[PDB]
Amino acid sequence: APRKFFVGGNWKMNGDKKSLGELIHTLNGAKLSADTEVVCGAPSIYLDFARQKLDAKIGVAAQNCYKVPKGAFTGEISPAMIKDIGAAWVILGHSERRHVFGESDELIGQKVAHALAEGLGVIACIGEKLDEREAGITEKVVFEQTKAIADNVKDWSKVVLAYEPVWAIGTGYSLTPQQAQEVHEKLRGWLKSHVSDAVAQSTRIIYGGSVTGGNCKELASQHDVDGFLVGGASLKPEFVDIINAKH
Amino acid sequence: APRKFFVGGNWKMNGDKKSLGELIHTLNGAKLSADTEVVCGAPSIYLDFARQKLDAKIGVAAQNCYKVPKGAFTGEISPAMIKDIGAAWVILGHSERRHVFGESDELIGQKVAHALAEGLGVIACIGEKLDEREAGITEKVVFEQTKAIADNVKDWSKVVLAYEPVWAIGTGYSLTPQQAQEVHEKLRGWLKSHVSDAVAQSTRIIYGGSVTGGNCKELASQHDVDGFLVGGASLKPEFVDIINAKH
Repeated sequence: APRKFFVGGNWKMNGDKKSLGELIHTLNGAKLSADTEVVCGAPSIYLDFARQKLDAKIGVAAQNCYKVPKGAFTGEISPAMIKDIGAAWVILGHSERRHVFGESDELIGQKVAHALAEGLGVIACIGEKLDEREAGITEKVVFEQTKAIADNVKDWSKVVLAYEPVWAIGTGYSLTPQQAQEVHEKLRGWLKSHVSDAVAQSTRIIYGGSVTGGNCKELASQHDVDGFLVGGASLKPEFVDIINAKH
Repeated sequence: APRKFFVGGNWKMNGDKKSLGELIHTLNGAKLSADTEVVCGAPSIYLDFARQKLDAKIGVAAQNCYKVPKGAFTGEISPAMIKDIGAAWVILGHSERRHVFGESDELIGQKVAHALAEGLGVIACIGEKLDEREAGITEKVVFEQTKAIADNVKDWSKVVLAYEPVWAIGTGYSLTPQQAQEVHEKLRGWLKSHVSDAVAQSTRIIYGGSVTGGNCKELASQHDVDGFLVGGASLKPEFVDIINAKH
């Protein structure tokens, strides 16, 4: 029953073979609680390298992929490829995809469906913009986004939901345990009414947005927060402390 | 003086380590004219592998990249990383990038400025849609696109221009020698007046769009056609014949 604590580190567009080699080496030797399910999202160009060097017990995620195994889509990679170099995860719908690169709710949905069908795990990301929180429609927005994802999920066994206030990524500012809980509580209440009780109880909803070693203990303490999507801090040694938020 | 024949093979979103390893092993063995400058665009996830396996004498290109070395751009790779695995080329502004992934003239122009500054070569792509060619405005559109590129090029020595009628990609239909020449002649003419005669006389303008082993001899024979950007045929054995289009 109990939802296994889940921490993904999203390196974004960072590192080279040597810098990432050192990051991975530290992580492999770090004292980590076995309690935590760790996944590292590597730049596409280093996915094969990352999977080779990381301990088999730490997962590897592509930071994005497309919705078909092959085709005339210059610049894109597919789940078939991600599988081919031994990774088992993809991050889809990240805020930067949606808002920097105009990836639509409808497209993220198609991508989720294909990724799951090909046997990847999906970290599906949702989140409201600052103007959206200003007008008071956070719930309305993340429900919308979650629905586009959920329409395309037959089986939640290999999905993790990452809630990430867009306005909290990379800025100095995270939500605070209570604010976070209010939205994670809502997303789970949504999976309750729109999917099933068993899915709401077993599906991990994780918070991202300026997570640090200094603020994670308190966030993880919240009942409906099952872990983190970690941006900046995933490049640093304190990623270890965030993996251990609960211990 | 004479502009060296350039043939790039854009594998698009295709292959795995085994299929791409076989394609590569054939190409390394094939009887190819030294005459020709060959570059293969591999999926980002296989760039390192591709460069390792391909003979040094054949170039490798990323099929896309972003416009800063590092940063919060989930899913992107930079010239820095492309360099870091030993590749020296990037394809920018591919039809699929502009019209499937919405990439603007201004962004492409930014990417070109950055890739060149970081010491990659660029295959910069331009091309008109079927509906734009119907309205008689092929000239206007490829000029528009080339200006966005040329505004951002201080040095043309490592740029190659690829003209690729969008509607001709992946369909059964290429332009025919005459229709292609009309455009290449015109694009050179634009470089002549907008940049210089020495840039116009030294810069390679290559054609893409359903180039096969069966039609390439005739296309390459045209005076202002300096090579090919090759899609589907690049996966096949007949890529060799296209590299050999002049002999």
